Amino acid sequence: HHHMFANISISEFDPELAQAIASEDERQEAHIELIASENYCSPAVMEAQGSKLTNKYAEGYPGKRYYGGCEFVDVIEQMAIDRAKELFGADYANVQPHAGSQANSAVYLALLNPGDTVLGMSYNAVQYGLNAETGEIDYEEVERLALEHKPRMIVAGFSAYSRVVDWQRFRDIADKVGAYLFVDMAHVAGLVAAGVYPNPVQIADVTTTTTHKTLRGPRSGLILAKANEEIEKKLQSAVFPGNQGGPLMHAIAAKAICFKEAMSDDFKAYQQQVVKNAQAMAEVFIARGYDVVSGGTDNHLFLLSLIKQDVTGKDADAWLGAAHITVNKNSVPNDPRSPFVTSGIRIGTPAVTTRGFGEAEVRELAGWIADVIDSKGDEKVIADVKAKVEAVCAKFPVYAK
Repeated sequence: HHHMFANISISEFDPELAQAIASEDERQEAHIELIASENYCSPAVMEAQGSKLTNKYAEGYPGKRYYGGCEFVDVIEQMAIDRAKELFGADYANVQPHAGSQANSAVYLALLNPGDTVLGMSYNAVQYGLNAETGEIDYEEVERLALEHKPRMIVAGFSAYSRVVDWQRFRDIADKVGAYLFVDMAHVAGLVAAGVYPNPVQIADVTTTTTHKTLRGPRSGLILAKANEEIEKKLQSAVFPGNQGGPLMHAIAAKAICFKEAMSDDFKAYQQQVVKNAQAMAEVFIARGYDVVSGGTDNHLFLLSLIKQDVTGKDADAWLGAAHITVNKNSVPNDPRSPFVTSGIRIGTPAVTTRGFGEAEVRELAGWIADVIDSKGDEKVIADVKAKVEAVCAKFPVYAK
């Protein structure tokens, strides 16, 4: 004899782990998290990840699997695909990528060859960048580079860009040289899904995204594309068997949940407060004598510049983290400090907006941040900001007990 499965929780079986899980959750409850790529996903999303779908091995694609018995995981994968399509108005969707990496990689695997040329931002790679003049994209510097290098793929997609990416300008630049236009909207996808930000899905030939971050789903990857018989065939094969074995059906059910969520009016209202909270904070920092790259934001993040303050990005990271405010050091256009030191921080409001922070809460939070950095990380300043932070976090819990 050996035991059968009962209803044995992690607490009853593994108190060492259950204590560590609990410390993390309280740390998460008692910390303001302003890392632009971070969110808290719903109890329903977590329920799908916790489902018994982890027990199905479904090697392949729906209706054309390798092993049988996939009558209902076919419906679940197809539901996620169709919801993805309806959400972003795509004609193709692959919901099997385990992560954003596995989705981006499969785009390159399906569209490029040994030593092709790619034009992207900081295989034969060529860079393009931001006119520090504008703090925005130098579309003429992208223009001339494609004509001069004739890449087979221009890549558009950014992790610290606070303005609207001109997807259409990128399209005709990639049409003049015949390149592929591949867009990674991982950071703005939630904003795109609610309609608060222009949609590259119909423009580019292939668009990928994380399902977490602004999309507020599970940690996973997704691929979309405009209709294209030959391309759709490649993306299929590059995912599986090019990069992956079987999909994680429980994360695929979690994707379907989150896509349905992102279709809601409540989700549009959430993304609209996400934007107004970021705009609010940028106004406070400007009014407090700070610089914001490109002068403000149109989305959920911005870069706070620290040059005028003579503080490094690493230093400001640590001080704020010690006050239970969480950011990351980020380099600014033409940053005169090294990439491991930087002259800025990246601040995003998706997470604080999710636990119900409004404009009044984030304007104060920005004041507390400016209090810490101005003081050059003074201990008494950090002590007071920590206590203020821990109390507003208690007043705005993420998940309801």
